[PDB]
Amino acid sequence: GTIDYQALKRRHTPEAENPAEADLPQGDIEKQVAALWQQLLSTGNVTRETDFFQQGGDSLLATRLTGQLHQAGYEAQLSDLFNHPRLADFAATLRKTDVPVEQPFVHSPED
Repeated sequence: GTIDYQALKRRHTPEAENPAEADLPQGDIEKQVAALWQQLLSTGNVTRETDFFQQGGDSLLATRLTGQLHQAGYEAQLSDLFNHPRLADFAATLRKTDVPVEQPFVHSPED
């Protein structure tokens, strides 16, 4: 009773008309970058148009954060975070790094 709002969950934002809703990160890379930013920045949910440094990010914090991305197999630098503050824009500039490869899946060296 008392007008049950349980059914009334219809927000529906047509477009990103204000950085809040319709800002949900779309893609595996956007979610990889989002998840790791939500740990180091210690946020509820960083969105696609969230800027790292404004969201409680620092150059020092960035030095730590790039680390998780290295382990994810993406080359992350301080220069890339200052050049690409936006989440989706930084997720766009990430290249697949060749990891150290502890288990050579297919790599025969010379005896």
